Amino acid sequence: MEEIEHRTVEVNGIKMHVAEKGEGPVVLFLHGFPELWYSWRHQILALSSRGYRAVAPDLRGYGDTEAPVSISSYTGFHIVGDLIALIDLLGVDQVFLVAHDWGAIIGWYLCTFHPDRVKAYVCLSVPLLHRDPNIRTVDAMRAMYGDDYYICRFQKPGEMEAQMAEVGTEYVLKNILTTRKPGPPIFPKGEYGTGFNPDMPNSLPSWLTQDDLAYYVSKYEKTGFTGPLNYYRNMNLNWELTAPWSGGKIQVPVKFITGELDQVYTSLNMKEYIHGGGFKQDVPNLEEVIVQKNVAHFNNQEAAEEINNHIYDFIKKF
Repeated sequence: MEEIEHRTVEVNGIKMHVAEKGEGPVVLFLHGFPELWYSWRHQILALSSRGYRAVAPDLRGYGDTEAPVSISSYTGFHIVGDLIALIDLLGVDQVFLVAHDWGAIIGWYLCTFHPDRVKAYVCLSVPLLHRDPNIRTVDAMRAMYGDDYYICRFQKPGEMEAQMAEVGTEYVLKNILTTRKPGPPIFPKGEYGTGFNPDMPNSLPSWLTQDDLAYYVSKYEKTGFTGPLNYYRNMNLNWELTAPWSGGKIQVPVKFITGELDQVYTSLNMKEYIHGGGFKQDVPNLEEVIVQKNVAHFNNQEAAEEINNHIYDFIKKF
Protein backbone atom coordinates (compact mmCIF):
# COMPACT_ATOMS: atom_id res chain seq x y z
CA MET A 1 0.00 0.00 0.00
CA GLU A 2 2.74 2.48 0.97
CA GLU A 3 4.67 1.52 -2.16
CA ILE A 4 1.61 2.27 -4.30
CA GLU A 5 2.19 5.62 -6.04
CA HIS A 6 -0.46 8.37 -5.94
CA ARG A 7 -0.07 11.26 -8.37
CA THR A 8 -2.36 13.92 -9.80
CA VAL A 9 -2.35 14.20 -13.58
CA GLU A 10 -4.07 16.57 -15.99
CA VAL A 11 -6.42 14.74 -18.38
CA ASN A 12 -9.14 16.00 -20.69
CA GLY A 13 -9.31 19.31 -18.83
CA ILE A 14 -9.65 17.81 -15.36
CA LYS A 15 -7.36 16.90 -12.50
CA MET A 16 -7.44 13.14 -11.95
CA HIS A 17 -5.96 11.25 -9.03
CA VAL A 18 -4.08 8.18 -10.26
CA ALA A 19 -2.80 5.14 -8.35
CA GLU A 20 0.09 3.15 -9.85
CA LYS A 21 2.41 0.21 -9.18
CA GLY A 22 4.59 -2.18 -11.15
CA GLU A 23 6.31 -2.21 -14.51
CA GLY A 24 5.23 -4.09 -17.59
CA PRO A 25 2.30 -3.93 -19.98
CA VAL A 26 -0.42 -1.68 -18.54
CA VAL A 27 -3.37 -3.08 -16.65
CA LEU A 28 -5.95 -0.29 -16.34
CA PHE A 29 -8.45 -0.66 -13.47
CA LEU A 30 -11.83 1.10 -13.44
CA HIS A 31 -13.89 1.10 -10.21
CA GLY A 32 -17.67 1.56 -10.00
CA PHE A 33 -20.32 2.98 -7.65
CA PRO A 34 -19.92 3.83 -4.81
CA GLU A 35 -16.25 2.88 -4.74
CA LEU A 36 -12.78 4.36 -5.37
CA TRP A 37 -9.40 3.43 -6.84
CA TYR A 38 -9.09 1.72 -3.45
CA SER A 39 -11.48 -1.10 -4.27
CA TRP A 40 -8.74 -2.53 -6.48
CA ARG A 41 -6.15 -2.55 -3.69
CA HIS A 42 -5.59 -6.33 -3.90
CA GLN A 43 -5.53 -6.49 -7.70
CA ILE A 44 -2.97 -3.65 -7.78
CA LEU A 45 -0.55 -5.50 -5.49
CA ALA A 46 -0.94 -8.89 -7.16
CA LEU A 47 -0.63 -7.80 -10.76
CA SER A 48 2.24 -5.42 -10.10
CA SER A 49 4.11 -8.28 -8.43
CA ARG A 50 3.84 -10.36 -11.61
CA GLY A 51 5.39 -7.90 -14.05
CA TYR A 52 2.43 -5.78 -15.10
CA ARG A 53 1.90 -2.04 -14.85
CA ALA A 54 -1.11 -1.56 -12.53
CA VAL A 55 -2.94 1.73 -12.95
CA ALA A 56 -6.13 2.60 -11.02
CA PRO A 57 -7.57 6.13 -11.25
CA ASP A 58 -10.27 7.70 -9.18
CA LEU A 59 -12.77 8.38 -11.97
CA ARG A 60 -14.33 11.78 -12.69
CA GLY A 61 -16.41 12.85 -9.69
CA TYR A 62 -14.90 10.35 -7.28
CA GLY A 63 -12.56 10.59 -4.31
CA ASP A 64 -9.59 12.82 -5.09
CA THR A 65 -10.46 13.39 -8.75
CA GLU A 66 -12.06 16.65 -9.93
CA ALA A 67 -15.86 16.67 -9.73
CA PRO A 68 -17.42 19.02 -12.32
CA VAL A 69 -20.71 20.54 -11.25
CA SER A 70 -22.81 20.07 -14.37
CA ILE A 71 -24.76 16.83 -14.66
CA SER A 72 -23.99 16.86 -18.39
CA SER A 73 -20.25 16.55 -17.82
CA TYR A 74 -20.81 12.89 -16.86
CA THR A 75 -21.61 11.18 -20.16
CA GLY A 76 -19.70 8.06 -21.09
CA PHE A 77 -17.89 10.16 -23.70
CA HIS A 78 -16.50 12.53 -21.07
CA ILE A 79 -15.20 9.60 -19.01
CA VAL A 80 -13.69 7.82 -22.01
CA GLY A 81 -12.29 11.21 -22.88
CA ASP A 82 -10.50 11.16 -19.51
CA LEU A 83 -9.12 7.64 -20.03
CA ILE A 84 -7.81 8.07 -23.59
CA ALA A 85 -5.83 11.05 -22.29
CA LEU A 86 -4.57 9.11 -19.28
CA ILE A 87 -3.47 6.16 -21.42
CA ASP A 88 -1.57 8.66 -23.56
CA LEU A 89 0.25 9.96 -20.49
CA LEU A 90 1.08 6.33 -19.75
CA GLY A 91 2.84 6.37 -23.11
CA VAL A 92 1.35 3.17 -24.52
CA ASP A 93 -0.71 2.25 -27.59
CA GLN A 94 -2.57 -0.67 -25.99
CA VAL A 95 -3.74 -1.56 -22.49
CA PHE A 96 -5.14 -4.54 -20.63
CA LEU A 97 -8.56 -3.52 -19.27
CA VAL A 98 -10.13 -4.58 -15.93
CA ALA A 99 -13.33 -2.95 -14.70
CA HIS A 100 -16.27 -3.38 -12.32
CA ASP A 101 -19.83 -1.97 -12.14
CA TRP A 102 -19.92 1.57 -13.58
CA GLY A 103 -16.22 1.16 -14.42
CA ALA A 104 -17.31 -1.79 -16.54
CA ILE A 105 -19.81 0.30 -18.48
CA ILE A 106 -17.11 2.90 -19.11
CA GLY A 107 -14.83 0.01 -20.07
CA TRP A 108 -17.36 -1.16 -22.65
CA TYR A 109 -17.69 2.34 -24.19
CA LEU A 110 -13.92 2.40 -24.42
CA CYS A 111 -13.82 -1.00 -26.20
CA THR A 112 -16.53 0.34 -28.54
CA PHE A 113 -14.80 3.55 -29.52
CA HIS A 114 -11.19 2.37 -29.45
CA PRO A 115 -10.94 -1.45 -29.52
CA ASP A 116 -7.46 -1.09 -30.98
CA ARG A 117 -6.31 0.42 -27.69
CA VAL A 118 -7.47 -2.61 -25.71
CA LYS A 119 -5.52 -5.86 -25.85
CA ALA A 120 -8.02 -7.82 -23.71
CA TYR A 121 -10.79 -7.04 -21.22
CA VAL A 122 -11.57 -8.51 -17.81
CA CYS A 123 -15.10 -7.37 -17.07
CA LEU A 124 -16.63 -7.82 -13.62
CA SER A 125 -20.33 -7.60 -12.67
CA VAL A 126 -21.84 -5.72 -15.66
CA PRO A 127 -21.87 -7.13 -19.20
CA LEU A 128 -22.43 -5.07 -22.35
CA LEU A 129 -25.43 -2.77 -22.10
CA HIS A 130 -26.95 -3.93 -25.42
CA ARG A 131 -28.48 -0.95 -27.24
CA ASP A 132 -32.11 -1.67 -28.01
CA PRO A 133 -33.16 0.71 -30.81
CA ASN A 134 -36.77 0.48 -29.59
CA ILE A 135 -36.33 1.65 -26.00
CA ARG A 136 -34.02 3.86 -23.91
CA THR A 137 -31.89 2.31 -21.16
CA VAL A 138 -33.73 3.74 -18.14
CA ASP A 139 -37.12 3.62 -19.87
CA ALA A 140 -36.68 -0.13 -20.17
CA MET A 141 -35.73 -0.34 -16.47
CA ARG A 142 -38.71 1.64 -15.25
CA ALA A 143 -40.99 -0.43 -17.48
CA MET A 144 -39.60 -3.49 -15.75
CA TYR A 145 -39.28 -2.54 -12.09
CA GLY A 146 -41.23 0.68 -11.68
CA ASP A 147 -40.21 4.07 -10.32
CA ASP A 148 -38.56 2.85 -7.13
CA TYR A 149 -35.94 0.76 -8.89
CA TYR A 150 -32.70 2.34 -7.58
CA ILE A 151 -31.61 3.62 -11.00
CA CYS A 152 -34.95 5.39 -11.57
CA ARG A 153 -34.62 6.87 -8.06
CA PHE A 154 -31.08 8.15 -8.81
CA GLN A 155 -32.34 10.28 -11.75
CA LYS A 156 -33.86 13.40 -10.16
CA PRO A 157 -31.14 15.89 -9.20
CA GLY A 158 -30.47 16.38 -5.51
CA GLU A 159 -33.16 13.99 -4.27
CA MET A 160 -31.22 10.79 -3.63
CA GLU A 161 -28.48 12.96 -2.12
CA ALA A 162 -30.87 14.30 0.51
CA GLN A 163 -32.29 10.86 1.32
CA MET A 164 -28.71 9.55 1.63
CA ALA A 165 -27.89 12.57 3.84
CA GLU A 166 -30.74 11.67 6.18
CA VAL A 167 -29.34 8.22 7.05
CA GLY A 168 -25.68 9.27 6.83
CA THR A 169 -22.70 8.57 4.58
CA GLU A 170 -21.35 5.71 6.72
CA TYR A 171 -24.74 4.04 6.83
CA VAL A 172 -25.19 4.26 3.05
CA LEU A 173 -21.77 2.77 2.31
CA LYS A 174 -22.09 -0.02 4.90
CA ASN A 175 -25.59 -0.64 3.58
CA ILE A 176 -24.49 -1.07 -0.04
CA LEU A 177 -21.17 -2.74 0.70
CA THR A 178 -22.64 -5.49 2.88
CA THR A 179 -25.58 -6.50 0.70
CA ARG A 180 -25.89 -10.19 -0.24
CA LYS A 181 -29.55 -10.12 -1.25
CA PRO A 182 -30.11 -10.85 -4.99
CA GLY A 183 -32.62 -9.27 -7.39
CA PRO A 184 -33.38 -5.66 -8.46
CA PRO A 185 -32.66 -3.16 -5.72
CA ILE A 186 -36.02 -1.46 -5.08
CA PHE A 187 -36.14 1.39 -2.55
CA PRO A 188 -39.02 2.23 -0.19
CA LYS A 189 -41.07 5.27 -1.31
CA GLY A 190 -40.01 8.77 -0.26
CA GLU A 191 -36.80 7.83 1.60
CA TYR A 192 -33.59 5.80 1.79
CA GLY A 193 -34.92 3.43 4.46
CA THR A 194 -32.96 0.19 4.37
CA GLY A 195 -31.95 0.98 0.77
CA PHE A 196 -30.03 -1.87 -0.85
CA ASN A 197 -30.00 -4.06 2.26
CA PRO A 198 -32.85 -4.83 4.68
CA ASP A 199 -30.56 -7.33 6.45
CA MET A 200 -27.56 -5.30 7.63
CA PRO A 201 -25.03 -7.25 9.75
CA ASN A 202 -23.69 -5.88 13.04
CA SER A 203 -20.17 -6.81 12.05
CA LEU A 204 -18.69 -6.30 8.60
CA PRO A 205 -18.00 -9.40 6.50
CA SER A 206 -14.44 -10.72 6.72
CA TRP A 207 -13.39 -9.33 3.31
CA LEU A 208 -13.97 -5.77 4.49
CA THR A 209 -12.13 -4.24 7.43
CA GLN A 210 -13.27 -1.41 9.70
CA ASP A 211 -10.31 0.46 8.16
CA ASP A 212 -11.61 -0.23 4.64
CA LEU A 213 -15.04 1.15 5.50
CA ALA A 214 -13.39 4.24 7.06
CA TYR A 215 -11.28 5.02 4.01
CA TYR A 216 -14.39 4.92 1.88
CA VAL A 217 -16.33 7.04 4.38
CA SER A 218 -13.46 9.51 4.64
CA LYS A 219 -13.61 10.25 0.91
CA TYR A 220 -17.37 10.31 0.40
CA GLU A 221 -17.92 12.58 3.42
CA LYS A 222 -15.92 15.26 1.57
CA THR A 223 -17.14 14.65 -2.01
CA GLY A 224 -20.67 13.50 -1.29
CA PHE A 225 -22.52 11.33 -3.77
CA THR A 226 -23.50 13.72 -6.56
CA GLY A 227 -20.65 13.11 -9.04
CA PRO A 228 -21.02 9.31 -8.91
CA LEU A 229 -24.83 9.68 -9.11
CA ASN A 230 -24.43 11.81 -12.22
CA TYR A 231 -23.28 8.78 -14.27
CA TYR A 232 -26.73 7.14 -13.91
CA ARG A 233 -28.29 10.50 -14.80
CA ASN A 234 -26.69 10.26 -18.24
CA MET A 235 -27.84 6.75 -19.04
CA ASN A 236 -30.55 7.90 -21.43
CA LEU A 237 -28.23 10.52 -22.92
CA ASN A 238 -25.58 7.82 -23.38
CA TRP A 239 -28.22 5.77 -25.16
CA GLU A 240 -29.15 8.52 -27.60
CA LEU A 241 -25.54 9.48 -28.37
CA THR A 242 -24.51 5.85 -29.01
CA ALA A 243 -26.82 5.64 -32.02
CA PRO A 244 -23.79 5.52 -34.37
CA TRP A 245 -22.97 2.12 -32.88
CA SER A 246 -26.43 0.51 -33.02
CA GLY A 247 -26.42 -3.20 -33.86
CA GLY A 248 -22.64 -3.10 -33.72
CA LYS A 249 -20.33 -5.77 -32.31
CA ILE A 250 -17.26 -5.62 -30.09
CA GLN A 251 -14.22 -7.64 -31.14
CA VAL A 252 -11.99 -7.11 -28.09
CA PRO A 253 -11.17 -10.36 -26.19
CA VAL A 254 -13.42 -10.45 -23.11
CA LYS A 255 -13.36 -12.48 -19.88
CA PHE A 256 -16.59 -11.91 -17.93
CA ILE A 257 -16.71 -12.73 -14.20
CA THR A 258 -19.60 -12.23 -11.75
CA GLY A 259 -20.56 -13.05 -8.18
CA GLU A 260 -23.53 -15.39 -8.10
CA LEU A 261 -25.47 -13.15 -5.70
CA ASP A 262 -24.77 -9.94 -7.61
CA GLN A 263 -27.89 -7.84 -8.08
CA VAL A 264 -26.84 -7.19 -11.68
CA TYR A 265 -26.76 -10.89 -12.55
CA THR A 266 -30.04 -11.61 -10.77
CA SER A 267 -31.95 -8.83 -12.54
CA LEU A 268 -32.58 -7.09 -15.90
CA ASN A 269 -32.83 -10.46 -17.68
CA MET A 270 -29.07 -10.64 -17.44
CA LYS A 271 -28.74 -14.46 -17.16
CA GLU A 272 -30.74 -14.92 -20.34
CA TYR A 273 -28.52 -12.31 -21.98
CA ILE A 274 -25.26 -13.63 -20.52
CA HIS A 275 -25.63 -17.37 -21.10
CA GLY A 276 -28.43 -17.47 -23.64
CA GLY A 277 -26.26 -16.44 -26.58
CA GLY A 278 -27.11 -12.74 -26.77
CA PHE A 279 -23.93 -11.68 -24.97
CA LYS A 280 -21.78 -13.91 -27.19
CA GLN A 281 -23.48 -12.44 -30.28
CA ASP A 282 -22.66 -8.88 -29.18
CA VAL A 283 -19.11 -9.87 -28.17
CA PRO A 284 -17.78 -12.57 -30.57
CA ASN A 285 -14.59 -13.12 -28.63
CA LEU A 286 -16.19 -13.41 -25.21
CA GLU A 287 -14.03 -16.18 -23.78
CA GLU A 288 -15.17 -17.59 -20.45
CA VAL A 289 -18.10 -16.71 -18.32
CA ILE A 290 -17.26 -17.32 -14.66
CA VAL A 291 -19.93 -17.21 -11.98
CA GLN A 292 -18.54 -17.21 -8.48
CA LYS A 293 -20.60 -19.29 -6.06
CA ASN A 294 -21.65 -17.57 -2.79
CA VAL A 295 -20.11 -14.25 -3.77
CA ALA A 296 -22.15 -11.05 -4.15
CA HIS A 297 -21.56 -7.75 -5.98
CA PHE A 298 -18.07 -6.71 -4.85
CA ASN A 299 -16.36 -9.83 -6.15
CA ASN A 300 -12.90 -8.29 -6.58
CA GLN A 301 -12.82 -7.61 -2.86
CA GLU A 302 -14.83 -10.61 -1.67
CA ALA A 303 -13.03 -13.18 -3.81
CA ALA A 304 -9.76 -11.31 -4.33
CA GLU A 305 -7.42 -14.26 -4.95
CA GLU A 306 -9.61 -15.87 -7.60
CA ILE A 307 -10.01 -12.54 -9.40
CA ASN A 308 -6.26 -11.94 -9.32
CA ASN A 309 -5.62 -15.32 -10.89
CA HIS A 310 -8.47 -15.04 -13.36
CA ILE A 311 -7.00 -11.78 -14.63
CA TYR A 312 -3.40 -12.97 -14.94
CA ASP A 313 -4.29 -16.18 -16.77
CA PHE A 314 -6.53 -14.35 -19.22
CA ILE A 315 -4.08 -11.54 -20.01
CA LYS A 316 -1.16 -13.96 -20.36
CA LYS A 317 -2.74 -15.43 -23.53
CA PHE A 318 -1.94 -12.13 -25.28
